[PDB]
Amino acid sequence: MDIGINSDPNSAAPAGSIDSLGATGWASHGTPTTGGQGAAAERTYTVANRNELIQALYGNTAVIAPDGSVQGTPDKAPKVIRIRGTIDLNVDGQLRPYTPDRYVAGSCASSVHGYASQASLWSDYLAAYRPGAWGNARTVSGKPEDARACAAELQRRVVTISVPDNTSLLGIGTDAKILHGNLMLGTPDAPVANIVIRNITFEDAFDDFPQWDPTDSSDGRWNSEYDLISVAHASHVWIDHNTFSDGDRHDHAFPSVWHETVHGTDYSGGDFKVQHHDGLVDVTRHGNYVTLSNNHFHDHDKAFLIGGTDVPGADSGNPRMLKVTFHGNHFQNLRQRQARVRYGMVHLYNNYYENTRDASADYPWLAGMTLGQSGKVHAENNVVSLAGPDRPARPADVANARISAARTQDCAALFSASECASTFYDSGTVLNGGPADLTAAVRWSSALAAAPAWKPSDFYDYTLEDTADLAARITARAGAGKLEGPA
Amino acid sequence: MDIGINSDPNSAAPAGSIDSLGATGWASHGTPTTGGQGAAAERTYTVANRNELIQALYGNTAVIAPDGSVQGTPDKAPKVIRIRGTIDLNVDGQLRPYTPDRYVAGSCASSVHGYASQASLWSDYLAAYRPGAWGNARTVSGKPEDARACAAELQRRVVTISVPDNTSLLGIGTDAKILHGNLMLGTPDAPVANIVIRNITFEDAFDDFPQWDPTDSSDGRWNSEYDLISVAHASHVWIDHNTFSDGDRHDHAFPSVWHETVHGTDYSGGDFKVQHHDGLVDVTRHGNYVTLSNNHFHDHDKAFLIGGTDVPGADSGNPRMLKVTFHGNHFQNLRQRQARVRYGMVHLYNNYYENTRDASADYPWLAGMTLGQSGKVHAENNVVSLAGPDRPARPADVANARISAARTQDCAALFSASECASTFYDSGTVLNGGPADLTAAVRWSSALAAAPAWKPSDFYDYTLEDTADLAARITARAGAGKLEGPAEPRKLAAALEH
Ligand SMILES: [Ca+2]
Ligand SMILES: [Ca+2]
Repeated sequence: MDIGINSDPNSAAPAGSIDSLGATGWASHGTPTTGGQGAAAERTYTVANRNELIQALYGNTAVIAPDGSVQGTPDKAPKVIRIRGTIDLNVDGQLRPYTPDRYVAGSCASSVHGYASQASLWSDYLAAYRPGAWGNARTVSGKPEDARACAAELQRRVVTISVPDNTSLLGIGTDAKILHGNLMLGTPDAPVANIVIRNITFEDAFDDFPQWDPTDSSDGRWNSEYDLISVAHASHVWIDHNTFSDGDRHDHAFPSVWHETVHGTDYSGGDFKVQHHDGLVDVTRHGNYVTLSNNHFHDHDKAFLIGGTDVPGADSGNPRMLKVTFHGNHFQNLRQRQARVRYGMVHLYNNYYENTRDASADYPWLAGMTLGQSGKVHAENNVVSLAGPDRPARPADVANARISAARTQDCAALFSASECASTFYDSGTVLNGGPADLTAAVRWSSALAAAPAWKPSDFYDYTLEDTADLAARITARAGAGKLEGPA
Repeated sequence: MDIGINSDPNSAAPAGSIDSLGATGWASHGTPTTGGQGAAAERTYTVANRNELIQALYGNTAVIAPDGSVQGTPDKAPKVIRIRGTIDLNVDGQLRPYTPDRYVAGSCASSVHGYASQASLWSDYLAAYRPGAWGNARTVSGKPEDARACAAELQRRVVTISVPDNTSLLGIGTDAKILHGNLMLGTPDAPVANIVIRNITFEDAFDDFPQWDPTDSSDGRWNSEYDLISVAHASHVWIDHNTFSDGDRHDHAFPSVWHETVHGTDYSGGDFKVQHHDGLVDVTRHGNYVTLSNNHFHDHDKAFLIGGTDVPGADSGNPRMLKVTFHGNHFQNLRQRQARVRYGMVHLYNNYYENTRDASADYPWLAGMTLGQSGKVHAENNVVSLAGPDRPARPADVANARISAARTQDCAALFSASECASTFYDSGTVLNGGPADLTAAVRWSSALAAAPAWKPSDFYDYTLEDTADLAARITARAGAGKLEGPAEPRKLAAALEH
């Protein structure tokens, strides 16, 4: 070989060079994840905008309408799709970006409901639905809600991108980004399998038309519809060396818009913020065999919903689904659901959590790992740096439980006693430089938590790194822009 | 004490122990700046929220109303105020975070003008004042503007904090923060002297009620009112080892809300972004003898306005004021005004500027140092790393001039010809690894720039570091979280129990 005298000895891999091999954890269990490895030349694409991305996913069969909406045949053949630069998913069929005003003008919000701007719609929506005008007994209805729903439906059809079988999305270099939308891994009618996503910065899956639900959590909540990645109908998915965050638009910049105080509730409080985000990566329903490795997740509220309902059932509360492995990740400035686990067997090892509890911070820590209904969590050699005022961090800050005895009983009728157990194990947890017994914290949180009856080593091999210098190692190697150097 | 700038980070002072000595540059000239050094024990405080901070500044004489507004007597006696953790300034008298809807509901925006929401006010404001409706021939007026002004006035009275004479604000440890407001060094009714501010991370002085001025720059601009620190009525001020930024609300998140073309102008352009920030540290009017040393300034548009008007005058365009020294700072991801200098004798030495011209960046570089009206700029051994995908950076990207001869002649009648000159000197400037002659660029920018007739070494002693390793040195050593080690964890009463 030949090393040039002016070559850089410390350069990362060439831009555009990574492949799709290397999956670990549950994604590798039983049958391997390979994504689009081996793709024909004609299914090896470099894409730089939403239209090109869609044509790659659809094998050039897509008709992309003027609104950006898609008709075509998703391509199930192996494909390698390299992401060049920034792809804004919130653009129309001519690549012109949407704005909230455009979603109003281009949808039935204007053509049926008469709105001349998003600012007008928003003002009317707040006047109609604020707690002191609408109350909390029923969901919202009427003209401003119908108009919002028109605009939201158009946005859904634009920012949601369906990913088919045997697909690799591989960012190029240090500046591959996918903004403002939601990769959807499978649908009820068309589940998918075998997907690899690497080296991309995902940012700000912003719902421009969040709905107020007066009945949510008794007092009401704003809810949004878009994750960065939704895994509801996909199996064997490897998400590796990506970065995910709320980007330019952090939640505290969109505070409560209510100012009344009624029934003892100060509606200007932060619980009533206008939440424009949903999950980073949510694994629900028949999502299964997913590994999230070596990612940088930061600056976001509700990070990972694993299982979306306490209600046991074959479709949405199934203890045979939702097998997820998290390792080598940096969980930074996340408030909660890191991860929140119902029904699935979830392994978290060698991750680095970093945040503060301070209430004035950008995304104050609320909860770490949550053992939810019939979740089965196994945690090894995770390190947590959790700052905060008043007192030292404690294990109960980092793990808790949310379990219903009634739902466990319902579960046992549909699935077995072992399948319905809610269990938690940890070893090697470090909190602010000292040992932390997360299992004791979980037991304190709920006496319903039971003895673990699975372990991940029975399902896949792995390596546990020591915790001593793990935070530094993860900070240096995790996320997008590490596997390759700049283009 | 004295923590050398190139000392071992492991030898940093114990948390909560740094003092107020070390001022250099113009802040060291005349009666040296000491802040609250030597303060009585009864004027030594540790504060953790807006109410505590105000009581310390006011010597426990403040009455803080439910809305957060303040009455009382700022305390001129020497005081040392240590910042424990994060202080959010955008909160009411109960420490409840404000929202724009609260400001509308709790001000004359609602009680006089009848606005039931921020959404309604904003919708009316855009409808009334967009260029296609209002034009550009006059400033805004009428109901939505008066309602905005009501809400903005209440926010001003909450987020602006008066700092009196002989005050030190000293962050504890590596995580002292002050968010969402504006330290005001002196007020017109009560100017002050002798203030030291160290070891604090300042973020995001955000104005929830920016004003559209149709006449600004002829086509119009959105303008906001809050700096992180304003120095209009203070002399002898040392701002050292702090970090300043727009926090996590970068300007990029708030683009133009206009979508029309009027008189040939595409009003969706970036010129017309809804700017919620103003300066990082602005020194205007009678601000004088200020040194900013060893700070990290990052992620912000208009960084330092030194002198707010071209018009000469004893009040606001006074060439006997505005003496400012900047040294050892990291100026990272700042767009412009780094620094923009009118009227004052301003020395910038051994700073590291770091940015890109890439137009897709959050704060793409527009301008570096500006010789403004009657400014007297002296720049030595500054390093600039200025990237960009389009073309190499040039000296002309790093220094420019904004001078009017008519104003120069007006000035001489109030002051003198020498005091009214606009002058620029540089030596040792490095741009992207090679020397850059900024003075030559300034001369091409304006033929009205004149020969320098002052030098800072006449007024204080200083040693210039070489530029060779300066970028690395400054990156490693500047800002908050360097002077002190981290705070020890707070004790639990449980630890006493065996
Ligand atoms: Ca979701
Ligand atoms: Ca200012």
